[PDB]
Amino acid sequence: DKWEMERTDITMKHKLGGGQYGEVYEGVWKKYSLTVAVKTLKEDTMEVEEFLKEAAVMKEIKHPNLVQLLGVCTREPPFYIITEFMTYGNLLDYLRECNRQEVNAVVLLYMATQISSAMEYLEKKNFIHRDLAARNCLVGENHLVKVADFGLSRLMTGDTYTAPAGAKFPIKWTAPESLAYNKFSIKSDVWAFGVLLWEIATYGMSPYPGIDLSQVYELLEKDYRMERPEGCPEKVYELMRACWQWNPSDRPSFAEIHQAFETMFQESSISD
Ligand SMILES: Cn1c(=O)c(-c2c(Cl)cccc2Cl)cc2cnc(Nc3cccc(CO)c3)nc21
Repeated sequence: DKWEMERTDITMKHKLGGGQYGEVYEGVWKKYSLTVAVKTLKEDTMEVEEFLKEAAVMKEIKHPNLVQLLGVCTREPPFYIITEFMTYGNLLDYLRECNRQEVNAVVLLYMATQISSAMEYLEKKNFIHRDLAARNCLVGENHLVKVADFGLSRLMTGDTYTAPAGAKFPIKWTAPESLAYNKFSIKSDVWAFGVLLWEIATYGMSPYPGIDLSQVYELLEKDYRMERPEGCPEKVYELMRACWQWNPSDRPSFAEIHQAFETMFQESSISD
């Protein structure tokens, strides 16, 4: 296993995420004097075999906008998943604390384009992300954004899977078919992407402000959708609305979404 490395090849420096991502640390890959991120399996939380499968999936991921795997420690506990380290943390906190004069309109477009590229890649590689949201996107220097990939599941593109009963998902980012029947497909990620676009346009505001979680589904079925955020370009809002079509088959593919954003980003750049 060319990915396998000895636990002693890495040294832990600081704990990360405040615990919101589980047991994650900022470490050092000694040989290369390289700062890395290290995820360890939190006993009594996720099942070991599922943890190891995520590691297996990451070995197959190679895209500029998906967190890159660097190595794994799977022989014996503690199990480790080592990846590149993103300097600025998650996109949600980044947007909430940034200088909006720097992180302006073209930058928001740039970030959406990068995320859509990552999702287009997953769509082509038979993967879905179980929780696409700003909280799971990481930021690096120069507004580089990479989608975290620990939450990836193997699912043939176009197919649907049914989650266990009692499964708890982020209601405000969850597609209708998931809320009602626990059904998920790549189109469910498209719906989530629309909510993510809203998070970006509002610089990290919470979705459906003030709306009780228990009534989100009842509102969605009657065609209620979040309003266009102040400052949000019409074309981008139109894409959000397309992502939120009730019928999953009516939602655009990430290939189409990425093309749309790439075009807007180019035209916007040509207006330098
Ligand atoms: C929190 N987190 C992860 O869970 C993974 C990761 C791992 Cl270790 C294994 C598998 C999949 C992933 Cl996405 C990679 C990763 C890379 N960079 C960062 N940077 C980061 C996070 C929080 C705060 C700050 C700033 O102090 C900087 N945080 C990261």
